[PDB]
Amino acid sequence: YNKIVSHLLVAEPEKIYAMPDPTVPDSDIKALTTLCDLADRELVVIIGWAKHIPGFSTLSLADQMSLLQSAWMEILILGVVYRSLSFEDELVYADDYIMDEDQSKLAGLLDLNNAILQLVKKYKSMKLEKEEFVTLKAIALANSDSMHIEDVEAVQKLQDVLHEALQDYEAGQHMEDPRRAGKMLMTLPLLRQTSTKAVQHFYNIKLEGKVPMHKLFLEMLEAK
Amino acid sequence: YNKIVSHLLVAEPEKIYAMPDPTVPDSDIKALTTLCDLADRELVVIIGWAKHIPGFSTLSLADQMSLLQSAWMEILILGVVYRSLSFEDELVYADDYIMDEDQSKLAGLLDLNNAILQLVKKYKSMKLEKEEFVTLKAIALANSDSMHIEDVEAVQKLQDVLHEALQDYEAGQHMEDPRRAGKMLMTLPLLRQTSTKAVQHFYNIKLEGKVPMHKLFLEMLEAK
Ligand SMILES: CC(c1ccc(O)cc1)c1ccc(O)cc1
Ligand SMILES: CC(c1ccc(O)cc1)c1ccc(O)cc1
Repeated sequence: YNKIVSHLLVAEPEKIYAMPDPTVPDSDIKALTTLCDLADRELVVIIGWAKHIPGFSTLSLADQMSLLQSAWMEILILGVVYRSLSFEDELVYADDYIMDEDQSKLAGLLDLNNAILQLVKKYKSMKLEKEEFVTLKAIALANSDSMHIEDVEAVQKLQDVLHEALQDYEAGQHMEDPRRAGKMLMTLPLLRQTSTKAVQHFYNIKLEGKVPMHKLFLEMLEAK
Repeated sequence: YNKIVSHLLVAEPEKIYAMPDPTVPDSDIKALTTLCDLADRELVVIIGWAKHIPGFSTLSLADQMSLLQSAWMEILILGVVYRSLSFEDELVYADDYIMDEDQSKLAGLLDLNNAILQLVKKYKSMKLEKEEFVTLKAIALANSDSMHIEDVEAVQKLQDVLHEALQDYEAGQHMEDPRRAGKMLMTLPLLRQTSTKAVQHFYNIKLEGKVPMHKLFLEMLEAK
């Protein structure tokens, strides 16, 4: 089928471990530290992945940064959503960090994780494929609505290249549902809503000053 | 062309006036009172409009209410966006209530209105048509992601009926851009983001207790 889709598949990064500190007693502070630490190392891996997206690295450095600073949380959330598709009421942040409802309550994340679980429920019934996940991830990046884009036309062309790939993939692979591509695009609003709430939540955590955060994660929180 | 699109066009409600009280001195409280008063009367008109959407009134009353309680602010915002397309850096809440940048600052709405203006900018370059506006309004309602839907399959069928109409309209009317339907769907995330921020903002205003609000507007704020 589609080459952009095959290319995004081979560019998909390897999963990384959360590695919660086994010597630290369980608390909300430990869980939030673990999660922000994981997100920080995933953000490095995300920056490297985006350079494989056709056309992304030919944008100016400021434009590459604007897109990432708008989309980082959507990309992170789509990741845990996809890793969670075969589970039931659990969120697979990492193979060694799977959160159930009780752990979400203790971390103060019950409402945010419930919204992530709603994204999971929708993608399960739609039988979301890996091919579709990596394409939506790239589209989320290109369609992130940064207020600060220099070359608007070039960003809009990146959006069109990825949308075409999604259309081409669905036309060849899902002839039983000629509207599957649009259904996939219609999942993006709930992803944007959940990411908007998540960024504000962790920005509040940053202001309370009880959870240490690393440099890149703080940079992504401050850009917003 | 498409009958659903023609039907939504004739079902479009008449514009109403904001009628700011000419005896009241200008303040943030007056502007916010005017805006919430307008929104309250528009919400009544929106409930009546939705009964014209094919299939909507055959949903149970609880399901009709769930969709409206999720989408009300998106529908309101899409309205002012569309009324503003021929203007420059101004938001046409009503023919007698057009807000420029200075008035937004004084009302404490500078950041929210700037995001609404970003929606306007995108739809201007895309040359959004009235046919496309009324269809996206209906799709926003059907795709509002309520957590409380009883008949999930029936809501999903409503989504498919409206998506089909958008696809059919664009295929016949915009043969020069075979991906215009998807481009239109890809504007929905920024609309959902802006509405999420707007609801939280006016919920905070409700808690401060200095701006009187009417019954329906309060009901829509409390459901969230
Ligand atoms: C930012 C963090 C997060 C945790 C719980 C939320 O409800 C929202 C966000 C996170 C970390 C690593 C990921 O792979 C994905 C998300
Ligand atoms: C809720 C109110 C509003 C004002 C300013 C905002 O930035 C966001 C929302 C509003 C009232 C009437 C409308 O037709 C549309 C919106």
